[PDB]
Amino acid sequence: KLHKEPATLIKAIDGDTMKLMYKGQPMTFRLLLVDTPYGPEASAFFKKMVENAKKIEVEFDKGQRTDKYGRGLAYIYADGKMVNEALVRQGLAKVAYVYKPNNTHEQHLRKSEAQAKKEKLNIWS
Ligand SMILES: Cc1cn([C@H]2C[C@H](OP(=O)(O)O)[C@@H](COP(=O)(O)O)O2)c(=O)[nH]c1=O
Ligand SMILES: [Ca+2]
Repeated sequence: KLHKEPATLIKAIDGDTMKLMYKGQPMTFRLLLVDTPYGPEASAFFKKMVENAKKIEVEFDKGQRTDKYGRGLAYIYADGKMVNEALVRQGLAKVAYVYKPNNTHEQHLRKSEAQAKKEKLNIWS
């Protein structure tokens, strides 16, 4: 089963990438299963969500934990709320980069995207 692990925000980079302190080492992390462009709006939403959180958690999927750029690949939670899902639910990201076997939350995210699109939010306006 997947599990959540603590981490610390060092810096928000853009809509879907961040620097975290993870087990005592600074690392770039990249959100699984999403692509953010509405570029500046996606960056702003991500930054506010992670900076305001009191607790950040990393949840790796069941395959590779890093990409070819050395970035951690994870579902990131801000006070227990998944940031990847929050961005898609606002129409500030699309479900993208789906690489098996790291696809555990794909259906969940796809349903959020469908809602954003049905509500004509942001990218879908
Ligand atoms: C989200 C994700 C991206 N990537 C790669 C695909 C893209 O490669 P290329 O750079 O070769 O196109 C790149 C896009 O990331 P960004 O959207 O941060 O630029 O990161 C993965 O390998 N695994 C992943 O889970
Ligand atoms: Ca991107």
